[PDB]
Amino acid sequence: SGFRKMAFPSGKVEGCMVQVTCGTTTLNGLWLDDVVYCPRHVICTSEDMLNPNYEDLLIRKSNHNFLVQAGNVQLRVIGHSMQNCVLKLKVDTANPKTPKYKFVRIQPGQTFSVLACYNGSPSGVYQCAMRPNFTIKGSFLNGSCGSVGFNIDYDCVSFCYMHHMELPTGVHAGTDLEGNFYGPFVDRQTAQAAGTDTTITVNVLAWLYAAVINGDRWFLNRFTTTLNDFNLVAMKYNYEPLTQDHVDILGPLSAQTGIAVLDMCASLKELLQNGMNGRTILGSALLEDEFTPFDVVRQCSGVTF
Amino acid sequence: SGFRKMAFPSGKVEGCMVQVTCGTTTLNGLWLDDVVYCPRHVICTSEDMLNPNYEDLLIRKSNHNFLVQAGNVQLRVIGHSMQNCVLKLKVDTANPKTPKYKFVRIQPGQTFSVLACYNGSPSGVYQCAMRPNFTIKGSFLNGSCGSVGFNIDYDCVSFCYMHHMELPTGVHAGTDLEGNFYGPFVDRQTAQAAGTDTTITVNVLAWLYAAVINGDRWFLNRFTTTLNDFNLVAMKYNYEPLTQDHVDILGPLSAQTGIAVLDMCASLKELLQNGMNGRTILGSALLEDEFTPFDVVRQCS
Ligand SMILES: O=C1C[C@@H](C(=O)Nc2cncc3ccccc23)c2cc(Cl)ccc2N1
Ligand SMILES: O=C1C[C@@H](C(=O)Nc2cncc3ccccc23)c2cc(Cl)ccc2N1
Ligand SMILES: [Cl-]
Ligand SMILES: [Cl-]
Ligand SMILES: [Cl-]
Repeated sequence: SGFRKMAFPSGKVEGCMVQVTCGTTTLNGLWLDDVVYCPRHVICTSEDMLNPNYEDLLIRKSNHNFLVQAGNVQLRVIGHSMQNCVLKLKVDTANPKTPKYKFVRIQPGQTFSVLACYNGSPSGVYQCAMRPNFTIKGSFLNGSCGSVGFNIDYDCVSFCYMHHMELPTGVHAGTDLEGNFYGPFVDRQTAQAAGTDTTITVNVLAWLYAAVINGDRWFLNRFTTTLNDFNLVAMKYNYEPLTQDHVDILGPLSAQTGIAVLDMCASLKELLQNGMNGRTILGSALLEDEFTPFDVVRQCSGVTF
Repeated sequence: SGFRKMAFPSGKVEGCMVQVTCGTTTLNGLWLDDVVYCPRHVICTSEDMLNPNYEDLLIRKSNHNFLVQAGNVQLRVIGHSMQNCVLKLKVDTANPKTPKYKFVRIQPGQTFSVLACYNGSPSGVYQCAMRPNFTIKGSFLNGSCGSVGFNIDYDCVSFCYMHHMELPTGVHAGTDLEGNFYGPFVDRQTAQAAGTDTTITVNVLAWLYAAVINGDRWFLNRFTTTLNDFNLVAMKYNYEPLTQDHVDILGPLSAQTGIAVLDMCASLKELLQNGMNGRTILGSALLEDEFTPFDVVRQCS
């Protein structure tokens, strides 16, 4: 019993975190095989950030300008190239702790674990979701750039996020490990704002199934709904549309609890229109949307890595 | 910016997790140097669990009755002893991945990270707190026994909890790494129940200071309170008493935000009276109590 916001064990990623220093800027790098990946803005001064020409800034750098520190050992940089908003520093040594890995780009609503790092040293691990507006509500301070987001599928780490910046609202923006930003953001010190956020509907439904699995049924009702009527209601409350794919994905949870997906949608509709009336669900007074259907099944079945 | 429930990176603990089997029972063990620590109830059958005499059950065991698996390698048990509710299995190999570590017994309100494990394999990491009633609101299934709670300070792992059981309300009970239970619990299937749980007041105040540090002031008011009037009001909402120790502990956060502790206590009294009126504090519609003053300072600017 119990249901917690749970991150993947971070050990496989911790063995990859390094410190990258270029001039006065110090941030985190991800050392996999003989390449260190880090945000390309490590080459910028605070003035350069206003309007950077990364190709021009990078062409002026030599391999020795990048100091890469792995624990208390200096890695020698033997090459450097840029791929989108990520800088790839070729090093002479393959990371002996390199896990089986892949670079994957995730979709909004998908969750991942963040290993927050400062000076190449892991400080904490937390779970979060890629919001529908492509930001992450992370917890990051200055020096956290280059911290990564990941999932573990069997013994393979899928790196999906690299931290680049904080927007004025305190939410965060970053890229996949190929340097493509999630969202309409650019790596420049300029006026940028996240779009209006929405709630991840399929994830709320998954969390309602987790509450039922854990013994909370007060919100269940005798009613069902159509997918079209539910989406009309859900659109009114800034909830993401629920697709037939989402309904299919919730199939196993529906079969385990005996509550059809459109039956759970009727519970959700009532919760949106009437609130919780002083009650909580899994210790929360708000509908939680940062657990996917897969996360719920994984936690309520004890999958290991 | 931002404020998340954040666990310590679990790598240093993952390299210590092993599977311990005694007959038909399989649970997790913590392998540090040449000793594997695990709940003593690994020697019990489901029958034994009502009134087990652990000394009597253990005396009938030999070293070769305990199967310890570290990854895909079987460790050889060369000795066994019981210390309180923990079984210590001496093995013939020191764990090469043993971090710098310590065993610490924590007090209610303290937080720690849990590395939930099944069959010696880590499944997930989460953050929790030792409740005032000495239970933890964990997320654990059958086979999770032996999973540990820890904190990391500098490069040293302070092990503070080992999971032993689930109470009928779905909350969890366990021991420190010396095998002493937290709370009035016993490692028996006898009818046991947690005492009425209360909110960790000092932690709620710390989290209100975190909200102020992160730019949220809507809940502040022009009032102050005496510590005794605060406690009289707080107890009515099942909040733990706030001691002068707690007030002292909140000193640094009070100095950083410019809000005196008793001034923040008056905001808390008002929040308990009014609720949040559709507002949130750090993305939460409830008052959060699983962040200590130490956690807030570590995480916040
Ligand atoms: O001031 C900056 C630095 C950097 C950035 O956002 N870094 C941070 C990242 N995360 C949490 C932070 C908290 C507090 C201060 C900085 C933080 C940056 C990177 C880029 Cl790509 C564009 C602009 C900027 N502006
Ligand atoms: O049924 C039991 C087994 C064990 C225990 O609680 N195990 C678990 C531990 N954690 C989460 C569980 C979830 C679901 C089922 C079991 C769980 C135990 C240990 C002891 Cl010391 C005393 C009594 C028991 N009774
Ligand atoms: Cl609601
Ligand atoms: Cl599924
Ligand atoms: Cl303590």
